[PDB]
Amino acid sequence: NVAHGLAWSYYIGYLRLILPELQARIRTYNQHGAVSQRLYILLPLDCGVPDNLSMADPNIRFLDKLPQQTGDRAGIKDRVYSNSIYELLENGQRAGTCVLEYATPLQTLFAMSQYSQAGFSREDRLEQAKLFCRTLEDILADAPESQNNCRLIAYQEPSFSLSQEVLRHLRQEEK
Amino acid sequence: NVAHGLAWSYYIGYLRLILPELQARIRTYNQHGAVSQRLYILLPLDCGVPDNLSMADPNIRFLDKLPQQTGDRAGIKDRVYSNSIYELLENGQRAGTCVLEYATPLQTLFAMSQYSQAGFSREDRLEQAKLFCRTLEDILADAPESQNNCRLIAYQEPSFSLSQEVLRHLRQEEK
Ligand SMILES: Nc1ncnc2c1ncn2[C@@H]1C[C@@H]2CO[P@@](=O)(S)O[C@H]3[C@@H](F)[C@H](n4cnc5c(N)ncnc54)O[C@@H]3CO[P@@](=O)(S)O[C@H]2[C@H]1F
Repeated sequence: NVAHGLAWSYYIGYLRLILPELQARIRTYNQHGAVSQRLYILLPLDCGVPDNLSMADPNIRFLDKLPQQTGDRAGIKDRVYSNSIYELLENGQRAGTCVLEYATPLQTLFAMSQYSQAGFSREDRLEQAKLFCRTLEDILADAPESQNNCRLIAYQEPSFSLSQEVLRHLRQEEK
Repeated sequence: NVAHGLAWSYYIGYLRLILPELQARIRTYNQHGAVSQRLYILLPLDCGVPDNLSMADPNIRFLDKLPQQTGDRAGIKDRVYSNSIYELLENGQRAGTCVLEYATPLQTLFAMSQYSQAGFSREDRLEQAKLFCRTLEDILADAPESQNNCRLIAYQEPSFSLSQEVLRHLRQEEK
């Protein structure tokens, strides 16, 4: 169960740090369209994570970054936590604006399957992704750092539109 | 074996990326004392990782940062990889200059032991650290990205001087 340790590292190293500061960082960008106050984490179950999000879906477009976050982590002075704001389109229209990013450890799982001494078979990527998502979902439930600031988007492709999948979660929070 | 997955994530997510660019980034700082061309990663086996390195040892002092590194990681535009340069002192003298940082996943292991649903007992921190160091050492041996650009410093405290432990590795590379 590699995913278990990566899920915790994902919370302890990243979400536990950025989420409490997240809501303050978003409304700082607005004052300086409208951006949603939740962090949207894409969780593809096939464990493939493009680097450029715009090449995952043409309807997902990059707009601008957030004001960064600084902190001293394990001796590194002012380690930089940055996030990107993406606009999702429908039929050439702007259907919403939010901070959107993949879950990096999914990409790392994909990499581990290729390396020989990782001892991780490529057939287990799908099951480890399911464990990663389920484990993380258990974290954010009891996570004091996370209260209505985060939504995990998990999907398994069978042609697929990722923009519509995100917009679905987006329009449900509008209710 | 949580450490196994974290060791691979440490290589795939961080060292595999920064090491090939590392030697070029150091000699760029010099042209712009002298800094060593190796990245020094502290690996305390008790899994305790201070955030401010200067409070680990008074003889370890912060000097300046390196020119940063940019890349698009899992949808985040220009994710920032930064590093800090530290000066190590002996009897009020500057005994060397190099980039020095703890291994972050050691800090995460320490955190996981505290959380209830992590299923990770605090008695296993020492054994998981040993696994993390040994696993990582196996990675960097066959790692094409790492050739004489990195040295792992592992130590187990019994009063302890961390500066002397680092300087030992530093003076051996001078040979
Ligand atoms: N700024 C950021 N932006 C976006 N996501 C982020 C994020 N910081 C964390 N996360 C997420 C949490 C997870 C574990 O974070 P953690 O700090 S406990 O363990 C890291 C660390 F030891 C080392 N490392 C990597 N980059 C860096 C770096 N710039 N400076 C220092 N050390 C680094 O490599 C390990 C694995 O990295 P990953 O990216 S594969 O997984 C990360 C990623 F999914």
